[PDB]
Amino acid sequence: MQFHLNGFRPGNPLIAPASPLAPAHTEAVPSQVDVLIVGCGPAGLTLAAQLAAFPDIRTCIVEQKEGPMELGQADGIACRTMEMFEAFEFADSILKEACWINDVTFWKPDPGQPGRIARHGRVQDTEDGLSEFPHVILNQARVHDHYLERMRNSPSRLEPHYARRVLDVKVDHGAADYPVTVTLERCDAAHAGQIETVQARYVVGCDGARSNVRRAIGRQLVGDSANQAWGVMDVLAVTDFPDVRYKVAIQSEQGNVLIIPREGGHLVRFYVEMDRNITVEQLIATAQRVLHPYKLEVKNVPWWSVYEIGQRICAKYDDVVDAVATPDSPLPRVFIAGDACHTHSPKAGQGMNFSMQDSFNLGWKLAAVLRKQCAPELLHTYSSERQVVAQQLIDFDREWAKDPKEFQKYFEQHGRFTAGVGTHYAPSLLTGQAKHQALASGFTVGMRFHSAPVVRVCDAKPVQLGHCGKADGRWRLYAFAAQNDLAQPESGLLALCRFLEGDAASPLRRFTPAGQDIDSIFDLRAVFPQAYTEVALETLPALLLPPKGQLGMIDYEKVFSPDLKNAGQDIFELRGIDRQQGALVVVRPDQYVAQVLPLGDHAALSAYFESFMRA
Amino acid sequence: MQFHLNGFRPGNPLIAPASPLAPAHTEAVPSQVDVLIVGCGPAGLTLAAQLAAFPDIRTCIVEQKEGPMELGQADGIACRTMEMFEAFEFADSILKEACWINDVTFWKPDPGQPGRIARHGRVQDTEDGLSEFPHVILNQARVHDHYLERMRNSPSRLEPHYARRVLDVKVDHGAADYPVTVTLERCDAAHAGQIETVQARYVVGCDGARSNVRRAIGRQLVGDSANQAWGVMDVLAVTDFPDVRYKVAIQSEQGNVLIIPREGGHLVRFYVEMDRNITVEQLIATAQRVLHPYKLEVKNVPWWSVYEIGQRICAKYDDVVDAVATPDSPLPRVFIAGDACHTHSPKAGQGMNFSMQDSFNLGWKLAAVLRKQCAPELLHTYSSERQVVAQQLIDFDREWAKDPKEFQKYFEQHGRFTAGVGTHYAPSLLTGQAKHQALASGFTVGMRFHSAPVVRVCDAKPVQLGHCGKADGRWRLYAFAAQNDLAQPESGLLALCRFLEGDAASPLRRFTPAGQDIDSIFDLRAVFPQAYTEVALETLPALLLPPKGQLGMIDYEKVFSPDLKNAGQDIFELRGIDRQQGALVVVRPDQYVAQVLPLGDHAALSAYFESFMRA
Ligand SMILES: Cc1cc2nc3c(=O)[nH]c(=O)nc-3n(C[C@H](O)[C@H](O)[C@H](O)COP(=O)(O)OP(=O)(O)OC[C@H]3O[C@@H](n4cnc5c(N)ncnc54)[C@H](O)[C@@H]3O)c2cc1C
Ligand SMILES: Cc1cc2nc3c(=O)[nH]c(=O)nc-3n(C[C@H](O)[C@H](O)[C@H](O)COP(=O)(O)OP(=O)(O)OC[C@H]3O[C@@H](n4cnc5c(N)ncnc54)[C@H](O)[C@@H]3O)c2cc1C
Ligand SMILES: [Xe]
Ligand SMILES: [Xe]
Ligand SMILES: [Xe]
Ligand SMILES: [Xe]
Ligand SMILES: [Xe]
Ligand SMILES: [Xe]
Repeated sequence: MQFHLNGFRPGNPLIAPASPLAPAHTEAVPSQVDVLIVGCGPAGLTLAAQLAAFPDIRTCIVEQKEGPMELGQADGIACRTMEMFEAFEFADSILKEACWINDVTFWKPDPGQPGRIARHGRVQDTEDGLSEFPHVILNQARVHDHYLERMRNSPSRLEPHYARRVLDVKVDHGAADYPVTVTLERCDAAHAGQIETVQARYVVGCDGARSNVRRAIGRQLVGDSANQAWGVMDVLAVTDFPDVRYKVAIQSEQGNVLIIPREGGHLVRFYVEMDRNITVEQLIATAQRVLHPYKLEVKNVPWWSVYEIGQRICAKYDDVVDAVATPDSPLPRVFIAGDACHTHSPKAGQGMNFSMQDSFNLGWKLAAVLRKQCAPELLHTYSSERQVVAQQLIDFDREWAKDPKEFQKYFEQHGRFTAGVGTHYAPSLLTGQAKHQALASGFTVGMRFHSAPVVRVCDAKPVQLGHCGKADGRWRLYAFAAQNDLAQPESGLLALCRFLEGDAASPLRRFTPAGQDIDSIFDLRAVFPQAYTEVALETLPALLLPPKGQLGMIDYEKVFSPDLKNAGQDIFELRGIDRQQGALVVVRPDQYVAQVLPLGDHAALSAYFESFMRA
Repeated sequence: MQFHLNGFRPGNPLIAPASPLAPAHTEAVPSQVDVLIVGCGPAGLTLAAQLAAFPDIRTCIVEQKEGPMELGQADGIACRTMEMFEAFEFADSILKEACWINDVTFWKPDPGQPGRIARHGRVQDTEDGLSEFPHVILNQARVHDHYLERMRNSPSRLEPHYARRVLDVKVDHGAADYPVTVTLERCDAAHAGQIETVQARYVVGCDGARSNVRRAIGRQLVGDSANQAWGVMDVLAVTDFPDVRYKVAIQSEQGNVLIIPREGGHLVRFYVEMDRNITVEQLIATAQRVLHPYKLEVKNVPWWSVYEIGQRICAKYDDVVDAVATPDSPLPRVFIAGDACHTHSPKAGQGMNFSMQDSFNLGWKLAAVLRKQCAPELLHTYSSERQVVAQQLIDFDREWAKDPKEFQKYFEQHGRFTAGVGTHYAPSLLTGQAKHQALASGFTVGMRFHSAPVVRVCDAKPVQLGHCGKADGRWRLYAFAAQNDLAQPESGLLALCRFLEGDAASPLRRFTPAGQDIDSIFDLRAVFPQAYTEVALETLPALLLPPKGQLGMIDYEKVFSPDLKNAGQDIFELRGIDRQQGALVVVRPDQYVAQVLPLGDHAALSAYFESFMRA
C-alpha cells in the first residue's frame, strides 16, 4: 500500500483523513442522497464499502435491525470473494482468523459394518493454480465488521442508519432530480412508528429474500419450491470423529450430514438434511445417529436454525421494463442485488459469495455515472451481466442433481463455480469478442483477472500482479511487453505509453478529469519479460513513473518483471502471453477482464472507452 | 489462532476478555507492584507486552514522555524480530505496512566519470532459507502502537503511566517483600514536581542510553568513543536516482550516504556520514553532491536528527555484584535492558532489534519466578546470556571495520547477525552441550528455533512449525518421530507421551499447576514423517489431542506431518532429523532451543527441568 503522498501522516495508514466533501453522519436520515442502499447484509455492506471511497457521492445505507449482527447464518468464503477482500485490503485479516478448507473428506456406510460410517474419499478443496487465496470459513458478522470498519475509516466516515424499515420506493419519471422517493419507518422503541422520507437519485435494494424494494418495483422471484430443508447448528462439542476439523460430506443409513469446521479450531457447524416443530435436540440426536460409532457430546450451541429455500430469480434486476435494454430504453433508477433478486439452493454452495459479486459489479458503475464519467446507459449492464450469470449458475446446479468421468467433470466444474471464478460474461458493451485472445491466453476475456506472481522493478518485491486492482473504482491496463519493446520504443508498449500521454485523442487524456492524478481513472501497470535488473527505470516514460499528489511524489509501482528466480513462475509462460507481440489486458474496476488487445491497436482502445465514457 | 474455547465470543478474538485478577488502571501509579518497567521504548514495550499476558502479575510501566510517540528514530526490523512479532500475533500487519528490503545495491564513483556515481553491485538482502520473514522497514512508533494495543487488549488491560521520570531506585536487602523502592517525579504541568513512590519486587530499567536505573545500581557503559556521526533525515523528495526504493549504500568523492526506503512507497530515509551547528539544508546539500548527477528535490522533511554513539556495554545487566553468579550469590532484583546496558554503532546495523531480544529473554523468566514455577536463580541467566552475546556482537563489529574471500565471509556473517539469527548461547543452566546434536542437525542447541513448513494433520493446513511458539510464556517440546514410532508404541514418540502423562516423575506432571490445562506449561507438538493422511488421530495418546478449557474442548493442533506434496519441503530433510532415531527438541518460551534429546532419554528430560522448576 502507498501513503504519505502529501506529507507524513501518523497512525494506521488505513484510516483515511476525513473528507470535507462529506457531511458528518446525522441521527436523522438525510433528506436527499445520491445513493440509498437498503439492507446491511453482505451485499449492502459490500456496496456501501465501495461507495465509501468516493466522498463526493452522498451515500446512505439503512437497515431495519437495530445494530450490527454478532453471529450470522452464512460462513463460507469463496476464493474469488477472498480476492475481492484483498481489493478492500482486509483479506489478510480474514486469512488469520478464518478456518481454511484444504481438503474435503467423504464418508459413507461401511459395507461390512452395519449402520456405521467409514471414510470413502478425499479431495483437495481448491485445485492447484485456481486462486492465490484459499476457500475459508468465517462468521458472516466478522465480514460485516471489516466492511463496517472500511466504511467508517473511509474519507466518507460512512456508517449505517439502523432501525429503519423501508416501507415503499417510488420513481417519478417526471422529476428533474432525485426521482426516487423512499418511505421509511423507524423501528426503535424511541422512534417507533415514525415515518421518514428520502429523495434519492438511485436506490439499491440489498434487502434479502423478502425484499420490499423488489416488490416495490414489481419484480418477482421466479423459480421452484424448496428442494430440501436443512437443520443448521453451530456447536461446541467433543467428538472422536477424526475428520471433524475438515469439511466433510457424510451419507448414512440414518441420514446425511455436512460438516463445516469453524474459525477458532473448536466451533463446528453441522448441516443436517431434513424434509418449525423441530428442535436442537432432534438435530443433535440425528447427527449422533449419523456419526455412529463416533460419539458427539454437545456442550454448547451458540446458534442453530433451519435453512430451507428454493432457487428463484428475477427476470431483471432493475426498474426498467425492457427484457433486453437498447439505446432507447428508459434508464434504470432502482436496482436489486443479492438474495432480493436471486436465491440459490444450499447444495449450490454459493452462500453469500455470489451475492456480494452483484454489488461489486454495480458499485463502480454507479460512481462513474454519478461523477458523469460514464453514460448512464452503463447501468444497464448491471442487470444484463448479473442476471444472466446467475441464471446460468442455476441452470447448471439444476442438473448437478445427478458417465463416471462425466461426473468427475461435473464435480470439477462445480468447484470452479463454488470458488466464484467461473463467471464468464458474454460479449457486450463492456466485454470484447476475444478475437485476439491468443495474445494472452491465460486472461480469458469476460472472466476475472487471474493473478500471478511478478517482481516489482523499483525494489525487487515479489507481488501478485492482480493485487494492483483495488476497490477504488479504477480501470486497469496491464501492458505485457513484447520481447523487444524495451529495446525498440518505435512500437510496442513504450509506443502505447507515448500515445496514452501525448495524443489528445487517447482515452487517458480524454477522460481523466483536469487536475487529477494521471492514473486516477486508468491504472496502467507495465510488465516486461526481462529480468527486473534489466529494466532501467530512469529510461522509461513518465507515464510509468507518474508523479502524483500535492508534492508530485513519484509512484514507483507501475513497472514489473517476471519471477525469473523460481522455476516455472514466469507470468508470460503461466498466462500464455504472446512473447513476440505482447498484449494489452484491459480490466474493469471489479477485476473483470474487458479486453485483450494488441498493444498497437490504439484506435480500438480509444473507441472502446469512447463508447461509454464522457469527456 | 484458537478461540471460542469456553463459548462463542463475538468481535475480534484478539481482544481478550478482561481478567478479574487484574485491577483497573488508575491515574496514580499503584503503591505496590510485582514488576516496574521504566521506559516505553522498544525494550520496555516488548517486556510489558509479554507480561500483559499474565493478569495474575501486577505490572506497571512508566515513561517520562507525556504520551505515545508518532515518529521515532529507529526503523529497521530484522528477520528474527519479525519472528518475535509473529509470536505476538502482529507480524502480519507489519508485513502489509512496512517497506520490504529485498536487495541492497552499492554505488561508488564512476571510474571514467568525474565526480559521478554508478551502480557497482547488488546483493540479495536475506540469504535463501535464513528466515520465513523478510527484513523490513517501519516507523518505530508503529511497532509501539502494536505493542500498546497488545497490552491494552490483553486480559491485563495494561496501559502506561506517562509523564513520570524515575528519579531513583533502591534495594532493601532486608525487606520481606517488595524490596525495591522507586522514586518518581511527575512531569506533566498539572502535576509538575509531584513525587511518587512505588514498592516493587523487580524493576526493569529499559530507560535508554542515559538510563537512571543503570546509574542507580552503579552499573556503567564501558566502551569506546563515538566512532562516527550521522545526519539522519526522513524526507519526501523527488529524485531520478533509480535505486531510491532499494536499501542503498553509496560511497562517493563527496561523501558517503545510506539509503533506507520507508513504509508507504514515498518516504525515504537518508543517513549522511559526518565527523550541533549543523542543519537540514547542509545534509540535503551533501546528499545532493553525493547523488550527483542524480537530482534530489526535497519537498518536505517530517523528521531529521544526528545519530552519534559509541559502542559501550555494562559488565553485568543486574544489581548482583558477582561477575559470574553461582548458587550462593545474592539474587538479582533490578535488571537493565536495551541501550541502558549496551549500545551498538550505527554500522553494526542492530537498530532496536537486539534491544528487544533482551526483554524477550527476561520476560518469561520473571513471570515463571513470580509464579513460583521456577527458582529465582533462573533470573541470573538473563545477564549471563544477554551480556555475553552482546559483547561478542561488539567484538565482531569491532573487526568488521575492515582475504577477498575472507571479506565475503565477514559480509555473510554480518548478514546473519543483523538479521538477529546469529545469537548462540553457550552451555549453561538452560542450554545443553549438544552431544546429541546429530539427532536434529538443523536445530542448533542454543540458537533460535529455525522454523520450517509442516502440514497439520487435523485439517491438512500448511503451517510454519515454529509459529506454534507464541509469546505466552510456554516451553515447547517438538517431538520429531522416528520412522517406526507410529507403528511401534513400545518406544519412541508415543512412549515419551505415555511417560509425560502417566509417570508422576515426568516434568509435565511435576510442574503443571493442579487444575490447569495439560499443555499450560509444556506445549508439546508431535511431528511424524508419515504423510498426514497416514496419521490416524483417533489412535493417538490423549496428550496429543488434549481437552482443555471449561468445556473440555479438544485441541486438534498438536499433530503434524511433513509437506510431502512439494519437492524438497520435508522438514525431516530440511532440518537434518535422524529418521531412524527421531528427536526431542526442547524450546524455551523465547523461542530458543535449550535441548536436542533422544526421545527415550526421559531421565535427562526430567532432570533438566528439575534443575530449575518448582513442583
Ligand atoms: C434462517 C436462515 C438460515 C440460513 N442459513 C444459511 C447457511 O447455513 N449457510 C449459507 O451459506 N447461507 C445461509 N442462509 C442464507 C444467507 O444468510 C444469505 O445467502 C445471505 O445473507 C445473502 O446476503 P444478502 O446481502 O443478499 O442479504 P441478507 O443477508 O439476506 O440481508 C438482507 C438485509 O436487509 C435487511 N432488510 C430487509 N428488508 C428490509 C427493509 N424493508 N428495510 C430495511 N432493511 C431491510 C435485513 O434486516 C438484512 O440485514 C440462511 C438464511 C436464513 C434466512
Ligand atoms: C537522536 C537519536 C537518533 C537515533 N537515530 C537512529 C537511527 O537513525 N537508526 C537506528 O537504528 N537507531 C537510531 N537511534 C537509536 C534507537 O533510537 C535506539 O537504539 C532504540 O530506541 C533503543 O531501544 P530501547 O528500548 O533500548 O530504548 P529507547 O528507545 O532509547 O527508549 C528509552 C525510553 O525510556 C524513557 N526514559 C528514559 N529515562 C527515563 C526515566 N528516568 N524515567 C522515565 N522514563 C525514562 C525515554 O523517554 C524513552 O522512551 C537514535 C537514537 C537517538 C537518541
Ligand atoms: Xe448443504
Ligand atoms: Xe486508457
Ligand atoms: Xe465500440
Ligand atoms: Xe549507518
Ligand atoms: Xe515436559
Ligand atoms: Xe541438570
